[PDB]
Amino acid sequence: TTALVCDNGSGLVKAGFAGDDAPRAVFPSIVGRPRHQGVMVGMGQKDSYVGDEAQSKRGILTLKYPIEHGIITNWDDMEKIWHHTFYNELRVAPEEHPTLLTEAPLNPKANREKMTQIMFETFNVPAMYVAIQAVLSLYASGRTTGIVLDSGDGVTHNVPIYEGYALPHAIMRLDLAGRDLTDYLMKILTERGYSFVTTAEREIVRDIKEKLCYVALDFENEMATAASSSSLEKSYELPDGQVITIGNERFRCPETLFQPSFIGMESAGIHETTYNSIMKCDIDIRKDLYANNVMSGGTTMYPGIADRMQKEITALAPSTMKIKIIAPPERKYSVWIGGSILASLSTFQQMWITKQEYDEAGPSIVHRKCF
Amino acid sequence: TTALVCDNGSGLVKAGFAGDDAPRAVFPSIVGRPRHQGVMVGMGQKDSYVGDEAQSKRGILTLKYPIEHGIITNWDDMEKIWHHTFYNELRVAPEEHPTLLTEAPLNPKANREKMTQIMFETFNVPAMYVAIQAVLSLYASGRTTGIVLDSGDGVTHNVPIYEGYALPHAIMRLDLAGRDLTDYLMKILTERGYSFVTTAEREIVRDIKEKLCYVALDFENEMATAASSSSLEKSYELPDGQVITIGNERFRCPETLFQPSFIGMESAGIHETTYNSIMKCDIDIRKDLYANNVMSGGTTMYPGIADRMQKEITALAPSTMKIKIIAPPERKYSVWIGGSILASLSTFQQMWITKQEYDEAGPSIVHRKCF
Amino acid sequence: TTALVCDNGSGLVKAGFAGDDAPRAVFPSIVGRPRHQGVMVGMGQKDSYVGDEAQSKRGILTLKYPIEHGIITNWDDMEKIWHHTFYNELRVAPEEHPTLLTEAPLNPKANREKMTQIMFETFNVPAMYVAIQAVLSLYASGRTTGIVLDSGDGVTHNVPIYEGYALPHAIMRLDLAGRDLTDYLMKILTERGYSFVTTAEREIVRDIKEKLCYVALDFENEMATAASSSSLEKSYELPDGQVITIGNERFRCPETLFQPSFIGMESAGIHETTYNSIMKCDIDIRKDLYANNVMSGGTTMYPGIADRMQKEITALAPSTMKIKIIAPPERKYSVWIGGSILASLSTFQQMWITKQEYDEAGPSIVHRKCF
Amino acid sequence: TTALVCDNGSGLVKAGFAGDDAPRAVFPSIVGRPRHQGVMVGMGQKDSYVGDEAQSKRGILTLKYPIEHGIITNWDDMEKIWHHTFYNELRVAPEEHPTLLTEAPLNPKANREKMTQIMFETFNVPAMYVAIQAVLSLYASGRTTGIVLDSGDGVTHNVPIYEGYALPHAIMRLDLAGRDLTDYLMKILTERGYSFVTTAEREIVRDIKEKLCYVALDFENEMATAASSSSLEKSYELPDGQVITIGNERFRCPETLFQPSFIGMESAGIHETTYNSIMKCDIDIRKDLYANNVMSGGTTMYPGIADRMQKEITALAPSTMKIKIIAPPERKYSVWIGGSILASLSTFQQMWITKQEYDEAGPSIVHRKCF
Amino acid sequence: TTALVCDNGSGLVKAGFAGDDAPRAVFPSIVGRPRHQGVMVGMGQKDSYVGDEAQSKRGILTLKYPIEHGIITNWDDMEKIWHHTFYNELRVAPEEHPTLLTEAPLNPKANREKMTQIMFETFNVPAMYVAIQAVLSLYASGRTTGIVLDSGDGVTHNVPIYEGYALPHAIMRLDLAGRDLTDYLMKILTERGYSFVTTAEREIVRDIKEKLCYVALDFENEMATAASSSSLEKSYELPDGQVITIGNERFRCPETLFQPSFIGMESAGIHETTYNSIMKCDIDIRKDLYANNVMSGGTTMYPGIADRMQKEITALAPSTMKIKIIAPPERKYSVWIGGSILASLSTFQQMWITKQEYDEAGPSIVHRKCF
Ligand SMILES: C/C1=C\CC[C@H](C)OC(=O)C[C@H](c2ccc(O)cc2)NC(=O)[C@@H](Cc2c[nH]c3ccccc23)N(C)C(=O)[C@H](CCCCN)NC(=O)[C@@H](C)C1
Ligand SMILES: Nc1ncnc2c1ncn2[C@@H]1O[C@H](COP(=O)(O)OP(=O)(O)O)[C@@H](O)[C@H]1O
Ligand SMILES: Nc1ncnc2c1ncn2[C@@H]1O[C@H](COP(=O)(O)OP(=O)(O)O)[C@@H](O)[C@H]1O
Ligand SMILES: Nc1ncnc2c1ncn2[C@@H]1O[C@H](COP(=O)(O)OP(=O)(O)O)[C@@H](O)[C@H]1O
Ligand SMILES: Nc1ncnc2c1ncn2[C@@H]1O[C@H](COP(=O)(O)OP(=O)(O)O)[C@@H](O)[C@H]1O
Ligand SMILES: Nc1ncnc2c1ncn2[C@@H]1O[C@H](COP(=O)(O)OP(=O)(O)O)[C@@H](O)[C@H]1O
Ligand SMILES: [Mg+2]
Ligand SMILES: [Mg+2]
Ligand SMILES: [Mg+2]
Ligand SMILES: [Mg+2]
Ligand SMILES: [Mg+2]
Repeated sequence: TTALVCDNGSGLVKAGFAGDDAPRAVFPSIVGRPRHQGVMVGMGQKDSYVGDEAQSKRGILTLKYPIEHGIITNWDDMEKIWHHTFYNELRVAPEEHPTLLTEAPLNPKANREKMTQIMFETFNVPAMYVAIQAVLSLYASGRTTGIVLDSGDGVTHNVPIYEGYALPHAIMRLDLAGRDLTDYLMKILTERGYSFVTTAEREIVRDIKEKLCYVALDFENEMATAASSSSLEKSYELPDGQVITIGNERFRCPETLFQPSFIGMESAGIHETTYNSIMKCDIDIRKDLYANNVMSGGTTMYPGIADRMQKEITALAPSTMKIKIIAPPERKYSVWIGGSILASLSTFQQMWITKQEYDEAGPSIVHRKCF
Repeated sequence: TTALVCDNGSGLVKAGFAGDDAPRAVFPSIVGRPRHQGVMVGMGQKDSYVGDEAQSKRGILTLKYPIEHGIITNWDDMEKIWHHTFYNELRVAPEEHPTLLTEAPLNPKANREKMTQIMFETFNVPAMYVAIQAVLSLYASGRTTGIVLDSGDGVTHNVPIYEGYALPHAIMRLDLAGRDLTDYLMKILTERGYSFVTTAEREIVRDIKEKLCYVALDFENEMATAASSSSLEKSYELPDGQVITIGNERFRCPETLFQPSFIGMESAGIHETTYNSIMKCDIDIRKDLYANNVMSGGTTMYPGIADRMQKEITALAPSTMKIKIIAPPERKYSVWIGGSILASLSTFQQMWITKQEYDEAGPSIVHRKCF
Repeated sequence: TTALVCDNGSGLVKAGFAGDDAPRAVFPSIVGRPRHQGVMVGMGQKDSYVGDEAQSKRGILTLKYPIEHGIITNWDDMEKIWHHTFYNELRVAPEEHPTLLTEAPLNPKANREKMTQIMFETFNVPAMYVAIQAVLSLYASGRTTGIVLDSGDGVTHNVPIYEGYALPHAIMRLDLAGRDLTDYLMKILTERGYSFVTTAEREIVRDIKEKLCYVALDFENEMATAASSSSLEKSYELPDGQVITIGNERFRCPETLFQPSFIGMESAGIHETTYNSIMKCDIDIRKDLYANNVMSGGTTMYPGIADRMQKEITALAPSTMKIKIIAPPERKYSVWIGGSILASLSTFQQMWITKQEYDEAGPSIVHRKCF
Repeated sequence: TTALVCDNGSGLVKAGFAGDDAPRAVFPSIVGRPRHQGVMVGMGQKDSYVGDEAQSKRGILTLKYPIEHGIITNWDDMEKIWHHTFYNELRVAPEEHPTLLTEAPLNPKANREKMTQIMFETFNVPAMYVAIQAVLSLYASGRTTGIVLDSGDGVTHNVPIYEGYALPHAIMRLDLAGRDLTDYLMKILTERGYSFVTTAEREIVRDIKEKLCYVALDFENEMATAASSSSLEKSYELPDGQVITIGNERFRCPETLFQPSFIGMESAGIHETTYNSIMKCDIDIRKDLYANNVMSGGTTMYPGIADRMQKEITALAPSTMKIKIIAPPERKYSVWIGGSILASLSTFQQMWITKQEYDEAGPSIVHRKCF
Repeated sequence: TTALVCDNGSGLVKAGFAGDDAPRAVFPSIVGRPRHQGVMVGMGQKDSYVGDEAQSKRGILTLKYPIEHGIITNWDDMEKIWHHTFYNELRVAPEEHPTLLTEAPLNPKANREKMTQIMFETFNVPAMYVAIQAVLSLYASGRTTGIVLDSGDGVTHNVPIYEGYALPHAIMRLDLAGRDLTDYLMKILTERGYSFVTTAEREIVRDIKEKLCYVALDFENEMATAASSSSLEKSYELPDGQVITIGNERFRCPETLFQPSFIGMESAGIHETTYNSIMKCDIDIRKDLYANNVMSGGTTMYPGIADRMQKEITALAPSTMKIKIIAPPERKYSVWIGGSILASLSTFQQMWITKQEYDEAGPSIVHRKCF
């Protein structure tokens, strides 16, 4: 009846209905299991906990993420998350509405084929479609031309779009994402003697990162300042009441996005990746892509990311070029919003894969580009 | 028919039926034998006396405790106690009801294996189960999360439980218990010239301890006060009418629980043991364990123990943490009560070791964790 | 057939049959011999006289007591007494009934071994047993707990018994007895010019003591009163019609029992001896022993002994203790009665030393404690 | 003059001079203090005992380890150990030779900064350097490529090295180490009724572990065998002459290294940790790392560890890959030996931090990577 | 000037000067008073007699011991003994030398406080110290490690010492001592008809014990032998020329030390007490304590005590343990000798309580442990 929109982002499930300006259900993409004992099956105990349950009880659970680098590998856990998304969070049977899913570009074909099989055989979804997140993000901004840099939990990717058309030969993908920034920070923090090694401890570091980190406009000068100025340090209170101090780690973590070599990657930084995607595009397109660099995704939340990227692109770009970073306060939900918008358009209504077409055509249909 | 509950606590047998809010049979875990002469077997004399008999006639008997540090070592005497518990105190044949027994954690495997053999071969018990006392105590409070400090006659132990799950790597056990506090007091009292050296005299000191001792909130200031203030002294009338005066011994005895070094132990005090058990638990669990420290067992009867423990944990705990000591007027019977509750639950009804399963499986079955 | 009971008390033989509530034969334990001439063996004259004969003819006989301080030393005279007890007084052959004898505690082993040899070799007694008098006295009262103070002619002794058991480490024995009280009075009376130096004269003093003496409740005040009040004096008529006056000697004689130093002893008085025996007993026993101090034996006949002992024990005892003196009108025969009772019990019937066991085991059997 | 090499390993100090093929001074990293009384300061008594003294007198001392999980926390005790290492064991003044120290990777920066301050301000060391143990261990083997698994007393760590270069993004660290294996065994042994709770008792368990434990090649089959076969049990004689029997505990203890969940950890087993470190390395490096897995450190002493690790890596590794475990009889001293070798090289002679450079540069110099 | 050493042992005063290898003054701790008459104060008569006077005139005196179970209760008599020790036996004014006193462990605090008050207020002693006898005895042997069993007249005690340190939690005290052995023998001897009931008679029994008793290596076999062999009997000549025969009483008396139940005690025998004190000590200490069991005190004079104790400890000890009894010919004076040694050491010279410190600090100073 109303298209259902579900962004199976790494680390976070965002879902709601088309026409809604926000997801209704927002919870971690986490499935947890008991760590220290078995399940008291003859008593009030469960085999697994999901999303908010997984977080509330995280101190006794081993937590797993079914999605790694944007690819679903743990299909059983992925179904558990969907099972709750549909029946406990949105509380809607799948048989009632068509569903729009999202995906990072350049994944295994199997990832689409398996999501499709599940949505038609485990959940009886009337029709479905799987969209690229960068495209939806641009729909959310309302522009037809620009380059979208979606930097999430598992994948960072750049998809230039011009006058509504994709420029696929220029799509670039990095493995570096929020999951790695968290892991890097866990390692950085051992320098101050704070050792976080368990899964729940990983979740704490993630929370620290989210509240304390920022992007230095000038890393070296910020670091030189940090070396002597105590004004850089901030305290953080841990769940058990202990208090720790975070210093230059507040900006050394996100710096990884500009310098991937910090974690051993040969990868381009986000400002080099963006630049190269633009350079792979036609000379008469480049002007507009520089003019409209569009940010989206949770890692773009670090304060100052917009200014640092403006500086870096400007430095790489021709001196007579106008460079602008577009970074609305709603970047975190850009994909979800784009989903809601697209799902409600009369043009999109013609692109759905119905169950009947799927059953007759088979899995190859998921690679259909109807438009 | 009705599960029978029997807490074979060191120094005291507490038994009754499931569904009863109190034990029906409460008597000392003591077997006595004549000290000065043989048994007039051709006349009205016995070889041994048990429980109340052992106490009423204690002046002519050598008394023994079959349980040391929570471990049954004198199996013949243990059977004599059970023989009376079933046939003279509760006056029920074992063949009529299933029986729930209790145990301290981390004992020899043999202790469970031997109790089981006796309950199926000497007493024909239809089915049985042996539970950990800390767990039962938490059932009695009705909470699912908290740390239970059971401090009895032979063992003091700490078992953290979270959301119904055990956290076994954090179980801590101390040897210090009520039996040692009594022995320490017997030694302290020689300072005033009161020498208690026989077994019956030990029982008198135990009675003195029970009526006069308290926990100083501040040991050093209480002691400094005691040094000059006569208001600290209390009289006690001995069974033969002689009267003695007890001074600072009233609080020096229980202080041992906070300072085990007084009796030569390297052991943590009860407030350090509790704290460390909490620190061995996951950071996202610790908050609730601090919030709910649950006391149980006879040594927690000393007036003021709740306030002294509150002070000590608070001092060790983070300053932003909420610490609360839970110490109901019924702590002495918490294990028994938990026994009654568990025994009546439909979940527990599935966990019993039946005689038939025992006979086929053998003794290894006692280590079964059905739940 | 019927056990024969014979109490070979110093100075007096009391014998009868088990089941009889009184001895049938009561006569002095005295053997006399002619003093002034030889025996007219060719005429109607005897070599010796026994018991009543010894008393009726005492003015011409030297009289001897075969028992000194409870120990038989003159075995030939002891046999003469037994010879008459069996054949002239009870008129029963020893071969017809088993015999129960009595003894003071802590005597030479030989005393039991010799009585046994005589009873199996001179008198053909089927079986025998030698009992402690304090024990029999307690049987006579019917109590199982109490301390018995048997004060007879040759020995005074204290045997605490608790719940039917002996407490042998607390048995105390004094040499002071009725024989000494008589000798002391003979010496006191020389003060009034009445000199009694022969054996028959000793018997007269014994008779005077028996009729005139009493225990002062308060010796010093009684003596101070006696110093000026003629109401204290009593007359006594001697066998030859002469009349003498006895004054404060009436209470100075029995006072010796409270003050043994009057006759040169280091010994405890009877109230100190009783007290110390109780103090040597376990603290949880002492309460009952104070509650039941049981008197027996001929020296307890002095009027007022019960009240004086009540005063003295009360003074030594704790102020919150209940002290009671048990002193029935039948104290003089308590041992004999206890003998009759024990002899008739089915438990006692198993404890007898038979002649056959004696002949095979030898004399060591007399120290058997069958019970 | 000659570089001094000192491996401040947790639980054991190994020191000697560069060029020496073995440490000269090997003693426990233990500082002990009197447990039952104060120090008789006016007599022949000490405040503390160190190393061998701490062990010889351990029955009266509380013993402490200044190093926990590879981190020095008790700096005063650490200086006492160094004080003896230099003046009593090696008997060399620090002013005479430069010193090479060792460290686990990923520690607090402060650990290096504090060791440096002590070595320049308390001990006047001419120059110093602090090396990573895994690196030294590889120098000891003589290889330039391989992965080193150093498993000691407080830390287990994996540092892949390729063609002389570190691959730091793949360094993995576990908390599980010999100290935990000992604690686990102390808990396992309560099953047989052997309770070790004091510090000296901990040292006994450590000795038991060292002589009796081995790694099962197949844990489940070894355990199933142990269940019925008495050939598994071994006796051990305790210091006081008592004898105890150890059964399957001989292999259940070291099994923890393959299954850390036995002690509540979420940690990878040693064979998973090694495997993952290799997988984090470049695909063209992995082949050599599989070929050369190098073991070092005291926990690798358990007999059979080499074969069990060979089995586990082989199972995880590709089937066409050659996997080899390198485990020389000298693994226990690999770090010390590597120290001696490096210290004598002409390349290393250029890397020393001199006192003068330290005084001018300050503590940040300890993080210098001169090479 | 020279420390004075005075061992106020129960029943015997041993005193001399530090540096002397023997006491100069050795006499009974006895105060006697006239028994049969008053004091002829207008003639050559005294109110009391002390020590040797008390013994020479014992037949007319009641003798008292001011010390019972190691505790001074008759303070007036204690001063009379000290009065003679200082002025008639050593003939030294107390004002001239500092004095070292001895004490049994675990006495009333008052015993030290009162001895101190007397030594500073009745006798003007410059300085004093009160030492534990077990400690001094070990000084006399010259060992620093061993367990000392001091068995004297009123108290038997066991104080383990390791490497010069006390292990106070393992101090054990028995009431059984030489005074009880004497009383038991007085009771045993009534079996042969020898009744000793006065105080002087007690002294005779003490002399008999000292010359005739021995410890059976094997009590039951010695007793079985004694039952038929006349070679066991020995004669003894009494002060009045009468001769008595002592048989198995020669070994039944000292047997009490191994079997305290003979006199009604629940107490451990001396070999059980020693064993338990060792078992209460740390496992790494026990080996040396078994190796060095040190005997001291007058009751260890019975011939054969060393061999019987060797047998008993060996039987209780582990079979691989080396057990040795140390029992020099000088055991009787070990405490005195240790006193002389300690008193002369430069370390001890710092531990004295001076009169000035006492006057300012008050009685609590007597519990000072300066060392
Ligand atoms: C915030 C946080 C910890 C800090 C607690 C407190 C507020 O601060 C300190 O006290 C710092 C203080 C400090 C000590 C010394 C110094 O030279 C400089 C610093 N660190 C230590 O003791 C460290 C030591 C440690 C253990 N393995 C490590 C691995 C790498 C680095 C350090 C460690 N230790 C006990 C923890 O990290 C523990 C447990 C880790 C192992 C679990 N298997 N971890 C936590 O609780 C988590 C939530 C992290
Ligand atoms: N303010 C913030 N700063 C840094 N990281 C953030 C912030 N907010 C969210 N994140 C990170 O973004 C990721 C989730 O955001 P999102 O892009 O929605 O993930 P996904 O699209 O994979 O669901 C997490 O890694 C989270 O820590
Ligand atoms: N009010 C009290 N104060 C101190 N100790 C007490 C008190 N009441 C009981 N106890 C002690 O508690 C012990 C018995 O209590 P309990 O915990 O039930 O023992 P158990 O569980 O071993 O049977 C005894 O050591 C007893 O002296
Ligand atoms: N009423 C009395 N007052 C004082 N003494 C008495 C009295 N009656 C008996 N006796 C004394 O008691 C002794 C005999 O009593 P008894 O106890 O039966 O002696 P035994 O038990 O030795 O045969 C004699 O010494 C006698 O004088
Ligand atoms: N044969 C062995 N088996 C098991 N553990 C051992 C063995 N030898 C030594 N160990 C353990 O190794 C640790 C000390 O070795 P080492 O690696 O040198 O420690 P560190 O490097 O921390 O000084 C201790 O925990 C010790 O018990
Ligand atoms: N050879 C011996 N055999 C048995 N007992 C002895 C011997 N010598 C002395 N005694 C006993 O030892 C006690 C006195 O010795 P001692 O230990 O010096 O006493 P104290 O230390 O109390 O002064 C007395 O009880 C005495 O009888
Ligand atoms: Mg996303
Ligand atoms: Mg209990
Ligand atoms: Mg009588
Ligand atoms: Mg190491
Ligand atoms: Mg002595």
